[PDB]
Parts: sequence; C-alpha cells; structure tokens
Amino acid sequence: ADELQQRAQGLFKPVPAKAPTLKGNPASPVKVELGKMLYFDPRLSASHLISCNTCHNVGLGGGDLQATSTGHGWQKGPRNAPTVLNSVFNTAQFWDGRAKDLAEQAKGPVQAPKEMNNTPDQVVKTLNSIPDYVALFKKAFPGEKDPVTFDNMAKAIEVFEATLITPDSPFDQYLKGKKKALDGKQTAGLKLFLDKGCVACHGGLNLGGTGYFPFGVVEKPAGRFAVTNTAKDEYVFRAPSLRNVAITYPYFHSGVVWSLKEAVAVMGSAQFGIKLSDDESEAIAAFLGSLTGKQPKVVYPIMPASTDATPRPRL
Amino acid sequence: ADELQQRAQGLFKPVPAKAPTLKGNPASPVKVELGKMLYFDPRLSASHLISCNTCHNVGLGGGDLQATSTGHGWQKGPRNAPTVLNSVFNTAQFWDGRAKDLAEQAKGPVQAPKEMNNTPDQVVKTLNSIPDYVALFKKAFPGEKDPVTFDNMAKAIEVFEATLITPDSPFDQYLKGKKKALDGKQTAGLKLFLDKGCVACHGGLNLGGTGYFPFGVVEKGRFAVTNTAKDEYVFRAPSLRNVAITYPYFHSGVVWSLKEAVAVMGSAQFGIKLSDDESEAIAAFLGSLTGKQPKVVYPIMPASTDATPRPRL
Ligand code: HEM
Ligand code: HEM
Ligand code: HEM
Ligand code: HEM
Ligand SMILES: [Ca+2]
Ligand SMILES: [Ca+2]
Repeated sequence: ADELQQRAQGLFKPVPAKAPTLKGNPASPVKVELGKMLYFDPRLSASHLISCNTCHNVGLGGGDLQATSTGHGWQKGPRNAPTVLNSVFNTAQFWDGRAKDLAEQAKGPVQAPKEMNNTPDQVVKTLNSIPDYVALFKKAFPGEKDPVTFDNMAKAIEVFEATLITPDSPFDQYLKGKKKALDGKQTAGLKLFLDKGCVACHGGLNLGGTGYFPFGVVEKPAGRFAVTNTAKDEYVFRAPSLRNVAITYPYFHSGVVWSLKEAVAVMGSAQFGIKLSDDESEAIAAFLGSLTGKQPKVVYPIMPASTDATPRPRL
Repeated sequence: ADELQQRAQGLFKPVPAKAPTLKGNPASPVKVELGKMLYFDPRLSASHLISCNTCHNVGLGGGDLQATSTGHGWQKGPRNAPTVLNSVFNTAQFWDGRAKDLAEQAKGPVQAPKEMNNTPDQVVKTLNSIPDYVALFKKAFPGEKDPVTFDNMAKAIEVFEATLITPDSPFDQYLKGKKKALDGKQTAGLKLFLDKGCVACHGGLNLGGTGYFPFGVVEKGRFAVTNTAKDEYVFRAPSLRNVAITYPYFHSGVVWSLKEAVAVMGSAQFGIKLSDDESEAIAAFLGSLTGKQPKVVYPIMPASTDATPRPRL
C-alpha cells in the first residue's frame, strides 16, 4: 500500500538542510572561503592548470564528464572522477583495492599526486609564497605558530565541500512529506529498488558510499559489461552513493556505461540474485532520477596573485 | 602642481560602472546567463575538458598564469592568453600580424578557437543535443526559427563577457575626482608615465587595446624591443588595466616581472631612458590599475543526453 512511504522513511534519510559539523575542523566563514579559493586554485597543481574543480566540476554535477579522468601531461587516468556533491557523508574513500588494504583506514587528508603532480611540500611552498593566503590561514586556524600546513589546507578544502550538498531532491521531499513528489513510474521504481535488494548496498543517508563489496563490472569476453565476483582475489569495490546519479554519467569505476537505464541493467545481476525486466530497469532508473537535488550556488572565488617567490608552472 | 590630474583626466577615462551595450547584440537577463554557461562549458572542446574559463580565468585576472597556452593534447601555444577583463573595450583584436593580413577581417570570421579542437558545426550539434540549452537560445534570440547558431552563441558569450569589467580601481577613482586615491610613489609613476610618452600607445579608456605598432619584445635584462616595419609586421599595445595581476608579460609571455617589463619598455626604440627608481615607480603606478574583480555565480550547466557527442581526447 502506502506502507511504502513509512517503509522508506526508515531505510533512507534526507540531506540535512545545512552542512554537517566536521570533527576537529570547526567550519567558519573564512575557513569555507579559504577552502573555496583552494578548491579552485590550479596552483595546487604543478602545471598551474589543474584544480580540484577541473575534475570535480560543481557546475557539472560534481564530476568531469569523462570515462576516466585525464590529469597532468594529458595522461588518461584509471578511474571515474566520482562526484564531489555530498561526498561529506561517505565513509568509503576509494573505488576499489585489496580487502586487506581497505579493511581498516580511514580517514585521511585529500592527496592527489599523479593527477595534480605535486608533492605535499611543494604545495606548502606555493601557499607560503602568497602573502594573502598566509593572512588567511592565520584567520581560519587561529591558535597556531604555523597554520600553513597541508593538514589545515585539507581541513579548509573539506569544510568547503561540507557545504557542497544537495537538499530537497524530489525523493527527499517524498521522505519528508509530499507523497506525490515522486510520480507513478518513479514510485514504481522506489519499490523495485527495495524489493530487488538494491538498498542493501545503496542505502542510508547517501544511498551507498559506506561499504566495500567483492563485486565489480568488466568486459564480457563473448548487456556488454557484467558484474563479476572478486571474492577469490580478495578484492573489493565501493558501492557508490547513488545521489544525483542521473547527472554524473558515465558509470561505474571505469566509466564504461553511459546510460543510466543500462547501468541498472548491469546491477540487476545474477550474482546478487536479482533479475530485472526492461520495464523494471526502466522504472528503477526513473526513481534514480528522483535523487537529483538542488545544485550548489557558488560565487567563483577571487584568488590572490603570485609573488616573485611563487614557483613557476612545471608542465 | 596638482594640475597633473586634469592632464590625465583629458588623456584617459574611468571604466563605466555598468556593462557597455554592443553593436547589434543587446544584453538581457537570459542572454547573460546563457552567455555564462557557454563560457564555463567545457563541452565546446572536442576533449570536453577545456572552456573559455580554462584560459580566461575570472578568478585570476581573466588570464591563465602561463607564458603561452596549453592546449588540447597538452600542446603549448604561440601566444600568451590576454585578460578577459575589460576586453570588451579593446578594438585591436589579435596579438600580432602583417598589417595587410589583419586589414580585411572586420566583416569575416568568428570563429572557433583552434585550441579547443571543435568545428562550428560540432559546437552547434552539441548545443542541439542538450534540450535545456536549445530552449535558452530560443528565449535569447526569440524571433528566430533556429537560434542555435555559432554566431548567436558567440553573441551570447560576448554579452556576458561584457559584464566582466573592473571599475573603482584606485586610479579610476583618482580620475573621478579624489586626489589622494594614489599614494606618493603612484603619483610619481603617473607623472613619469606621461612625461616619458607611455600614454601614447597605452592611453584611453583601456590604456591600450586600441592601437597597432611595429614593435616586439624579443629575446636578445634578457629582453628588448625591436622595430619590425622592415618586415611590415605589427603588435598590439595592450590594455594595461589589471597588469599587476596578469603575468607573464608580452606576446610570448617571456617576462615575469612587472618591473622588468616596465624597464624593457623604456627603450632606445621609443627614444626613452628610465632609471631603476623610474621604472620601479612606473610599476608602482600600474599597480593602481587594478579594479574590482567581478562577483560571478558559477553556472549550473545542463545534463548531456544520448545525442550529445562523446569526448575526443
Ligand atoms: C586537490 C583537490 C581535490 C579534491 C579536494 C578532490 C576531491 C575528491 C574527493 C573528496 C574524492 C572522494 C570521493 C568520495 O570519497 O566519495 C575524490 C576521488 C577521486 N578524485 Fe578528486 N579531488 C581533487 C583533485 C582531483 C583531480 C585534479 C582529479 C582528476 C585529475 C581528481 C579525480 C579523482 C578521481 C579519479 C577519484 C577516484 C579515485 C579512486 O578511488 O581511485 N581529483 N576526489
Ligand atoms: C538492481 C539493483 C541495483 C541497482 C539499481 C544499483 C545501482 C547502481 C548504480 C546506478 C551504480 C552506478 C555507480 C555510479 O557510478 O555512481 C552502481 C554501482 C555499484 N553498486 Fe550497485 N546497484 C544495485 C545492486 C547492487 C548490490 C546488491 C550491491 C552490493 C552487493 C551493489 C554494489 C555496487 C558496487 C560495488 C558498485 C560499483 C561497481 C563497479 O564500479 O564495478 N550494487 N549500482
Ligand atoms: C569560446 C571560448 C573563448 C573565448 C570567448 C575567449 C575569449 C578571448 C578574448 C576576448 C580574446 C581577445 C582579448 C581582447 O581582444 O582583448 C582572446 C584571445 C586569446 N585567447 Fe581566448 N577565449 C576562449 C577560449 C580560449 C582558450 C580555450 C584558450 C587557450 C587554451 C584561449 C587563449 C587565447 C589566446 C592565446 C588569445 C590571443 C590570440 C592571439 O594569438 O593573438 N582562449 N580570447
Ligand atoms: C616606458 C613607457 C611604457 C611602459 C612602462 C609600457 C608598458 C607596457 C607593458 C607592461 C607591456 C606588457 C603588456 C602585457 O603583456 O600585458 C607593454 C606591451 C606593449 N606596449 Fe608598452 N609601455 C610603454 C610605452 C609604450 C610605447 C611608447 C608604445 C608604442 C610605441 C608601447 C607599445 C607596446 C607594444 C607594441 C607592446 C607589445 C610588446 C610585445 O608583446 O611584443 N608601449 N607595454
Ligand atoms: Ca560517474
Ligand atoms: Ca599576460
């Protein structure tokens, strides 16, 4: 019946109306602003061409519209740039890896050598080179004889991301009150997302983002990609958060599947013992579309100028 | 003595505090928004990674922090990126060419930067896949059967670039009236800038961007000016508004210091001599050319669809 609503209210949870407090990283006005500038400063990279936003494009659903990201040197990477919208709520920091490696973790500072091509110390050199950024670190991180450190730099970055959230997606307004926030097809898709076992791995605050599982997608030797079992190789893949999934194509860790309907079709896997008909993998995908919230209103930061003591671009 | 002010006030002009209306390309709420998303949309490149913001960065004085530009395929360019800020005022359109080459142009191209590796066709096709964009072209150019044209899109991007201006720069304030808007060293720099003939090419509303001259900063201080009338080749005297924050300098971007570049430009060729303190004081002045950097909402850009072509890396 409409038991479905009350049901969903217990498995899922809307995105809070406001950025969550980070532990040991008190968000404040300057801190967010400094983090903002930082997220959008290509000088955090060696070339001075790549920022975070180059690959986690707030204007484009948070990702990079690439199958796999291409960083320094025009090098094509091994992985999809996952969104940065709502990342604040995931605990599973990687796509994939050995189970014995992933096992423990977390939670560390953002590190992007390879993609940005900068050692942490070079990053700290650059920051220290620009006066305005120092005055800014002192304001954001007050008690320190030295605030200009890769940890505080990360804290500030991450406090900005805390605000990159997406409240009131139609589905969130359905979990709140409005039952006709979802439409027929979408509401049909909600039920199938549940009664086919999808919420097992894609559940909670972020519809995923929280756990590792020994299943991944590959090329079939002989519809064209399929979920494989990596239990034997002691490997695991993250079950990504499905929030805003409509706007972050292409899909999976390798970005091999561009169509959202088609990606449902792969996920309705024999390995999890789920069978989907096209109408169900249609309908579900519909509901997936209901998970697109209100995109970030961001004023492009006015970043400060390099001084004679700033390292030159190493392309 | 303080009549120096009226000498400048009759040689320059401050930046208008509201975007200028362009010839047969009127502004409007919806056209500026559309112009914006186009401007931050990387899907105008074959690669899907580069946008007019990749090289003309609102957050860094409308430039790109490089000598010369990269570049689809990570491939360097021939020219330094010039600043988007106040470009709406500059009449002189390219870094450099033969005079004849540039001559017949005014009725011609626009455009498709060969840096982005798309054709005007490929761009058009891309905007025709994204239903939301299509609607915005029809709302922006409301008469027309088919508004999604390359020219209408350059027109959209133009209208929003027109909003990228930098008023209330210390100096602009100085012209507007206030005498003390410039500190000591700046007033001495402005004095010199005139007395040395700097304002001859770097004068006007944009302090340049308005003329061409057979004069090139080339390798040789490592650097110097050269006469190219011989070859019949000419170069842009560029708008030095925001010149404190748009390094490196020159066509090739070979000089990183706003002090070195001021010294390069007190040259034998112009019949000029500058002392360290003099070149150091001119820079001081050129520092006051820096205006209110634009407050601009990062646009939210419509989803791709089945039709939208795939990236070509
Ligand atoms: C220094 C600024 C950057 C920040 C703050 C940042 C942010 C993030 C975050 C928060 C995640 C985790 C996603 C999640 O945990 O749900 C992540 C993963 C990822 N990001 Fe970034 N990013 C930055 C630079 C870049 C750049 C320049 C690229 C592209 C060249 C990039 C590409 C990726 C990729 C490919 C992953 C997946 C990695 C994997 O699991 O193998 N990041 N990024
Ligand atoms: C038919 C039901 C399911 C649906 C509709 C579904 C939905 C999706 C979607 C849309 C993605 C795209 C990820 C992205 O790029 O954001 C995905 C990936 C993923 N999901 Fe599911 N999922 C289902 C079943 C499951 C189950 C039961 C599990 C856990 C046992 C799981 C674990 C994962 C993992 C590990 C990935 C990443 C896979 C890879 O990169 O190869 N999924 N899912
Ligand atoms: C449609 C997208 C773009 C627009 C609207 C745009 C804007 C402009 C403007 C307004 C100028 C002339 C400045 C003036 O007249 O004052 C210019 C020239 C220039 N821009 Fe772009 N830009 C775009 C894309 C790019 C990209 C992607 C790059 C580099 C990777 C770039 C690099 C340059 C360079 C090197 C010049 C100097 C031209 C010459 O060689 O003389 N632009 N652009
Ligand atoms: C000492 C007085 C002068 C100073 C301090 C000065 C300043 C400058 C600066 C800083 C640049 C680099 C602009 C940039 O890349 O954004 C420049 C470029 C240029 N200015 Fe001057 N200017 C002076 C006098 C003149 C005169 C008299 C002329 C014309 C006859 C002129 C024409 C040019 C030209 C042709 C360039 C292009 C250089 C190249 O890329 O080859 N300037 N000027
Ligand atoms: Ca994706
Ligand atoms: Ca420059």
